[PDB]
Amino acid sequence: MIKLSQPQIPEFAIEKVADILRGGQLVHGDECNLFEQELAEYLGVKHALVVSNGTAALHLALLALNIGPGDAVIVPDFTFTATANIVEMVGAKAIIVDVDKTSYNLDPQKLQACINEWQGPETLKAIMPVLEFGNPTHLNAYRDIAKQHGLFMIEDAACALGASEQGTMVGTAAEFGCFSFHPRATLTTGEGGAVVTNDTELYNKVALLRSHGMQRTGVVFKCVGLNYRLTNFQGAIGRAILPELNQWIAKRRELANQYRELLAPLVEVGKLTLPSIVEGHSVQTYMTVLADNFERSDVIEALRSKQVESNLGAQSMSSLGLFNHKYNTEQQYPEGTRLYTHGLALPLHEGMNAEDVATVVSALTEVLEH
Amino acid sequence: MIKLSQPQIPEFAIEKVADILRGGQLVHGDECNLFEQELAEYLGVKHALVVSNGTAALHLALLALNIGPGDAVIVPDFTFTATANIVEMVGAKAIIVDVDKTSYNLDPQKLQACINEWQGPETLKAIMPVLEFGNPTHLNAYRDIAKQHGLFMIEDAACALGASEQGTMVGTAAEFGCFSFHPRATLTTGEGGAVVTNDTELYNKVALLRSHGMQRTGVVFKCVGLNYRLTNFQGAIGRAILPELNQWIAKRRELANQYRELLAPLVEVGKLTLPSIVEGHSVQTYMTVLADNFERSDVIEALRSKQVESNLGAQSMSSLGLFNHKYNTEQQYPEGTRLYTHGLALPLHEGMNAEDVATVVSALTEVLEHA
Ligand SMILES: CC(=O)N[C@@H]1[C@@H](NC(C)=O)[C@@H](OP(=O)(O)OP(=O)(O)OC[C@H]2O[C@@H](n3ccc(=O)[nH]c3=O)[C@H](O)[C@@H]2O)OC[C@@H]1OCc1c(COP(=O)(O)O)cnc(C)c1O
Ligand SMILES: CC(=O)N[C@@H]1[C@@H](NC(C)=O)[C@@H](OP(=O)(O)OP(=O)(O)OC[C@H]2O[C@@H](n3ccc(=O)[nH]c3=O)[C@H](O)[C@@H]2O)OC[C@@H]1OCc1c(COP(=O)(O)O)cnc(C)c1O
Repeated sequence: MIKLSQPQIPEFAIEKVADILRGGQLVHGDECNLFEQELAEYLGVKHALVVSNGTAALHLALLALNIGPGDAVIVPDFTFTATANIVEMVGAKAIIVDVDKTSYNLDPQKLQACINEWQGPETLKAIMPVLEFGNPTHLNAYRDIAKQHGLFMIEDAACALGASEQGTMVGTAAEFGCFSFHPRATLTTGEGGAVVTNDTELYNKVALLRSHGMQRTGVVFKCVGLNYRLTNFQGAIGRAILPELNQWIAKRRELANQYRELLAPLVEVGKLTLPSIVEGHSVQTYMTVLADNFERSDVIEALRSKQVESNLGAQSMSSLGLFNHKYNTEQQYPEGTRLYTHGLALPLHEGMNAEDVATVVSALTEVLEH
Repeated sequence: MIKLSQPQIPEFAIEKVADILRGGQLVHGDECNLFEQELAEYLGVKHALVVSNGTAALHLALLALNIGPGDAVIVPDFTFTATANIVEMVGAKAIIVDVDKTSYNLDPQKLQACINEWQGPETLKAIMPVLEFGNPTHLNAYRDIAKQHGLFMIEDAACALGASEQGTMVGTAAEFGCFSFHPRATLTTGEGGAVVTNDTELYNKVALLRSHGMQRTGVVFKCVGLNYRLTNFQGAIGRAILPELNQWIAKRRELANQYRELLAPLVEVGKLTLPSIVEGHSVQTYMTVLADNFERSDVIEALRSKQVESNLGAQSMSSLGLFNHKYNTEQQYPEGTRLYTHGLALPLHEGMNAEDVATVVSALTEVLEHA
């Protein structure tokens, strides 16, 4: 099977994990602390904190910003369900705004309209744009819009570590950036994530919330908190991969260019559309959109039988019945709905070569012919 | 240093972790599924779910029971701060009740009185007894009290996997049992935990909440949820240790009796009191209480200089200034406060032998002579 991902953890990292298990510290230790330092340096951001997973990162960002009951946060229609779920979990309401069809990211015009029209009853406190599939498109616009309207911005950069727009590293534009180290995420720790910020007060708050409100001095419990700590052995894995991330992103960009060339016939005859792999895109996922006449579920099944793993890219929040703020049924979300219904992620990861891309395109061509 | 714990992960499990990293599934997979089945069998409970940590287990239990804003949960005064924190995190109020001097567990008579006096304004929905340091004392009474008063019971069994009272395994008495696999917890996965229950509807709810509301026609998102999944390689570690747990607990109980014997001279002259290591205690921590005349922080430091790791056992919730419900401001908590201020955990783990216990007792005797 040509898979959506197939992370290769360096053997020296496996050996380090074994050493840690055999005779090292298991909870967050030197490996996690060094990983944080190295992540911060990589991003050019003041602070990083590693955490249990990318959902945990978003959760902690919301909590550190005192977003909760009585509040609202804008999310894109097209994203993984965690983005909207985690807003609701802290007691806030997820306010859905459509994405644009080119980038698959929160549409800045529709975002402006939502903010402009907002009059409560909840207090609109934040935007949570997703840099979907590694696409940084609109990063700086989101920052500008948040600043214009006095909103916090939490980047859901789950799939976008290493991406950048116009000199701004994704995750670093405003209050918080949140990353995932799920096995689809290029840098993986099995489960894992990170919260980054340039604001030391926010860093200190997240550090408390991550581990029971504990401040080292002996230990003082400063506030109520959670446990979202990453193990030291997970940290070891991640920091072993980080020095390779740029090379892996470069490889993914080359593979994407191969897809762009090989898929042009299918585009020209109208059977699908391509993602727009802009400068700074980290190519975490390569999602096409099939023409309406194809049943996407049947295409996935047929590709599986031809040893190609494919899937939808992400969900349409408005389609799920979970985010029932009044705003969310005042208009339709045609772009996110199209991407949810017709989107098709094709394998693209650093373990593939150009021949593997040709294999996938051959299989897809065959399936869409018959 | 003789340490509070020193987990020995079997080499075969390290090899399995390596195999998983090299060529296996990293997210919750067959190892986690088998671990759940084996945990449930070990406990004689219908269902188990492994999760990121013991705090996550408590969190999910609260959420699955719809405990949140407007509600209240009773917690013991003496516990790790997570117990009371996680109640507050879901929007409920932690209502503190003192512990027993002897067992260090929630005092059933003081529990009864708190429930009797409760008249709001919040809705009192649950008790969250802690089986502290692996002590099962009062497990069945907590169940009986919860049933008598129409309350849910969530066992904070973070430190008590393998403990039992009167034939009931800790974690299995009522709605939920919550365990930790932190490195002090005998069975460790570095970080990890488990939620257990006999109620299939509660099981299904927690499984949804643990992974984004996902139900596997294809995936449906049934409800809003979190990510508290344990990795497949953490699951592999935990299920490798579980078959050893009873033997490790038996070893710990042997060591506890060595402490009891050797510490007797200090007890006799009033320098400290001992824990009561009852039948069914899993001996996750061995916590003494120093006499008031000792500065515990100084004892800890002196012991460290003599290659003995020691610490307080747990915190006093009423002492922290975090749990400010009216009830907690009016009630007094002398027992939990004493255990917080004067408790001293001494190393006790399955990697120690009798010689090591003697070493610790020698060092403590020396320190308390020169204090
Ligand atoms: C774009 C993408 O990668 N989405 C993933 C999402 N998948 C779908 C179909 O929705 C969903 O993945 P999942 O459905 O669980 O798995 P999958 O998409 O079917 O991937 C399976 C494939 O991935 C590979 N894989 C697998 C395991 C593993 O251990 N070895 C491995 O190789 C292998 O090829 C598998 O067949 O969640 C992860 C990813 O999303 C998480 C996420 C989050 C939350 O972050 P975390 O809490 O850290 O997860 C926030 N915010 C955004 C915008 C997010 O995208
Ligand atoms: C009794 C006990 O073991 N308490 C731990 C608690 N410690 C203190 C002093 O409060 C506290 O530990 P900590 O203060 O961080 O560390 P420590 O007590 O000083 O232990 C350090 C020693 O432990 C050993 N250790 C360490 C790492 C590690 O990787 N290798 C290792 O060997 C080693 O000897 C270290 O020096 O948290 C864990 C434990 O409590 C968690 C817990 C929870 C929450 O569960 P989780 O979310 O899974 O944690 C709920 N509910 C209850 C009733 C709980 O007790």
